[PDB]
Amino acid sequence: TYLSWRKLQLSRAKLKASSWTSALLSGFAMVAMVEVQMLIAFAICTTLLVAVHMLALMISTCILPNPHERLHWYIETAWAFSTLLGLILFLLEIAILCWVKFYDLSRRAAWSATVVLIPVMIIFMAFAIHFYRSLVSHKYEVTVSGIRELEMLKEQMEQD
Amino acid sequence: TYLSWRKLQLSRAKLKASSWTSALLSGFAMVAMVEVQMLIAFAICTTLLVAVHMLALMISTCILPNPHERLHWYIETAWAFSTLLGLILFLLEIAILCWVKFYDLSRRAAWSATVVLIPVMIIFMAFAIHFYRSLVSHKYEVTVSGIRELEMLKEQMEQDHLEHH
Amino acid sequence: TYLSWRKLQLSRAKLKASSWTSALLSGFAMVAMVEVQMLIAFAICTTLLVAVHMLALMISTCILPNPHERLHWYIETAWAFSTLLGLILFLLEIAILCWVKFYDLSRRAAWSATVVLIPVMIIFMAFAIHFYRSLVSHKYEVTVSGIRELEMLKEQMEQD
Amino acid sequence: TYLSWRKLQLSRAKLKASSWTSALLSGFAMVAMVEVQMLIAFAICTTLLVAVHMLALMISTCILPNPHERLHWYIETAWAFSTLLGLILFLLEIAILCWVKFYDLSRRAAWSATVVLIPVMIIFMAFAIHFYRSLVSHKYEVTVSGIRELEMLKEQMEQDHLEHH
Amino acid sequence: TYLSWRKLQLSRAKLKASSWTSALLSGFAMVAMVEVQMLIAFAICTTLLVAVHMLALMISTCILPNPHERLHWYIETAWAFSTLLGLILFLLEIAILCWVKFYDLSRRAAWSATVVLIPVMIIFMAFAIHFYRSLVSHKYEVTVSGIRELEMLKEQMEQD
Amino acid sequence: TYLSWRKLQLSRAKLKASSWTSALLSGFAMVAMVEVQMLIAFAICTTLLVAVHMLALMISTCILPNPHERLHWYIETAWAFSTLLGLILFLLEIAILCWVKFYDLSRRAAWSATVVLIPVMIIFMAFAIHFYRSLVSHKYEVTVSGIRELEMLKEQMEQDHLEHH
Ligand SMILES: [Ca+2]
Ligand SMILES: [Zn+2]
Ligand SMILES: [Zn+2]
Ligand SMILES: [Zn+2]
Repeated sequence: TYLSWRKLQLSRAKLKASSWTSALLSGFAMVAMVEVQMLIAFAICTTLLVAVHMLALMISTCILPNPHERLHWYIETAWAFSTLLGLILFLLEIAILCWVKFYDLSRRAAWSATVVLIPVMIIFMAFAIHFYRSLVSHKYEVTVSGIRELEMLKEQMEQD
Repeated sequence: TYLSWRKLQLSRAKLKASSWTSALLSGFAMVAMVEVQMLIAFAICTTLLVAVHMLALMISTCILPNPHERLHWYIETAWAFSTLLGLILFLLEIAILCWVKFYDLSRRAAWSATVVLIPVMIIFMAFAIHFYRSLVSHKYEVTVSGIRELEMLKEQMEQDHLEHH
Repeated sequence: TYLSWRKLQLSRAKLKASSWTSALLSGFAMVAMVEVQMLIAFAICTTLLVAVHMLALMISTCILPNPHERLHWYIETAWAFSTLLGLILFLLEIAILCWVKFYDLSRRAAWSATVVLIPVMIIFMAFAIHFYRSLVSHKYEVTVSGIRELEMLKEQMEQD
Repeated sequence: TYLSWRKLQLSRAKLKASSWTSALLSGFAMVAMVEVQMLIAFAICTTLLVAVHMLALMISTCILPNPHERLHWYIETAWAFSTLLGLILFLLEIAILCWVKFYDLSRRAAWSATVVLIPVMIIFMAFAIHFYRSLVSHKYEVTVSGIRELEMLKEQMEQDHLEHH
Repeated sequence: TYLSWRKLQLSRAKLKASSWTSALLSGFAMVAMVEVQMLIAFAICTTLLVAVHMLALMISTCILPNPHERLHWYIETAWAFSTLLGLILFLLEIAILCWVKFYDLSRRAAWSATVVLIPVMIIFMAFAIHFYRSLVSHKYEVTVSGIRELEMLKEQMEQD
Repeated sequence: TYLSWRKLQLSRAKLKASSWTSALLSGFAMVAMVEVQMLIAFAICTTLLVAVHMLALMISTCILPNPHERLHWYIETAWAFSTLLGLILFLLEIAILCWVKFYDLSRRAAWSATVVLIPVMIIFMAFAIHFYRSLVSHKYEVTVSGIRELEMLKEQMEQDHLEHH
């Protein structure tokens, strides 16, 4: 009873927070584009960021009406993946904006900013990979896949 | 009990999230329009986006007071459809904006962006179609359904009144 | 018990969502006016939109402290009516803004936009009428009024 | 039990909605002022609107920790009054803005707008009056009420301390 | 049980509302500064306002993990004090902004606005004093301090 | 029961407030950057502020699905640290902005502002240090902790599968 209650309250706080950030990010970004008015990058990025988020939101329109377990994990992962694509894209977007503001003014600063992004982009890229790998395949293989990837790490910290 | 409780908490998280995003998207889009100040597209899109979203919001003004099951599913669906059209229109809106910001500067970028949207637009359009199809069909079933509930309400006042003497 | 609990939680989600959208719409609209700076229309519209919403909000200041049934339905309908007037006015406002942005630039587009609004404005106008008719009169007459309006529709779908 | 529970959930939805709108209106109005950049009016209004709303917010900082009944009703009323003044000031603020945007361009529109407001302003002013009247009256009752509660708190520590030995 | 439940739900509505307003005020103010671009005042004010609020927010990062009673009242008061400093600073900020907008245009209006602020600033200053006095010292002294300050008032209303 | 309930409601209010402020700060800062349009500082700050906050948000995407205790504390801490860095970066961001708005106009004000920040920055930095120190240490403990939980999950499917015949 406590488990089913906790699971349902988690889907409910996830719903409220998903719609929340998806809409606020999407909006703040659209406004960021009209306020300033590699450029193919800026356009595909803004546009992709808003589309990916609208996807997540719709996944919040449809999880509400809806064995059941396998379908709910596929939808859940599709939501989490669309959302993560949204955070990455929002980051890429701020990179491209430092770029666009600084292009004709200071190249050093712009390049510095887009660069400091790489390690975080790595962590982000990493997780996007786990959710994608989780989407096509079934829980087991990815569960073991995960144990392998973690165990190979257990060997590194000890050596040091 | 757990089922009726979960259903009610789902209409309640759906209410709070619906009003939320409808107002934030609508407001943000209107502001996006005034800030820049093929064009017939931009106007019809902004205006349609805001009208469709206000429709969703009102569906949150009226689900609150509310056999009942068929009528509540129709209304819920009118909400999901208004909401989804709003998402589509918002996406369309950001496309036309890349278009408008980039028109005289770089045609390549705008067209590239407007193109990469197509797979997502496909999924969105698909669902818009299913929801539309659910509405047109029960236009019959529901109207009646609503009559039966309103009648029962007219009858519940008649009984409640017969006891006052 | 479940009924009184559901009614109270509905007044509580309605409170939180009312204040939410009333304030966000009002604000977004005020900002839309200062950012651009038939015109009598634009002014009466912005001004009416913010006033109607502030009304709704105050109805959320006063439902909190408060047979009881008849008074709570009159207040509820006053809130719902002020709120609906707010959504319509927000729509009229975006019409007038396409108008104001496009006036000297492209008349075709502006007129097209204010026009596509009419069927939705019909549905909106319709509901504004039900709430107003509910405000002056008592539940019964409007309940029957509603059955009549719906039954006369039942005859149309069959013929086709 | 249901009554005390409902009362507490009402102070809790009132808290969350108060802070909500106070911050959004205040912020949005400040931004409305800097974006345009009879005038004495515009300044006193923006500044009063933001001060009155910050008052409401603080009343949400202090209701959280809190015979008790009289003091809690006074504070609740100080909140409702600060809140209502904020709504009035926001309305006044949008009027002065139609005024300021339209001044040199079209006098007719601004005056028309500032006029249609009058019935709504009447209702708002009315309530502002009732709440003000509730405050001035119990300035006496409550101060004492607060003393009695603070004393009882001083006494509850004295008893709680008498047992430590 | 009802008491511990109410206390916990109060810390929970305080958390959600604190983060809410702290972030919205901070943001609206930063944006107010870049949109316009005694001045030492404007800078120290904007900067202080955002710092004080970020403090409150972090106090919402740390109250979540955490006799216990004395520590929770010191943290609670630190949060309430940072928050109050934030509201005052937001007000001072709007004063300084009327100032900055009106300086070269109408001195009368600017001075009028910063002036109408004083009585409210008094109430604000008053409360900031109670929370500061509560931070350094223990509950008792401040509790009695409070009874004294209130009782000396009881004598004034009667005379009139 | 009350303890597990309180812990779960704390992760739930922390989730809702985390996503809340992360998105509002990030969006507001990006907009602050485009509106003005030593400089290497401004860019790295805006970009770092938005990246760190998106990190926090994602930590709200992943706490939802989730011995367990050690792994949940590590993740919670990664969240608190990403969140705190975000607050620091936002403060740094408003400093560099006073700097940038005031550079050619009044040097005195900008420097005064950037200076008064130092005590607050001290407290923030301090906590950033404690959280960082909690992370680096358990890099060992947790990875293993996670393995043990994932294994147990691999084992729970194996048992659940052994019964299907
Ligand atoms: Ca601008
Ligand atoms: Zn009779
Ligand atoms: Zn003793
Ligand atoms: Zn087998």
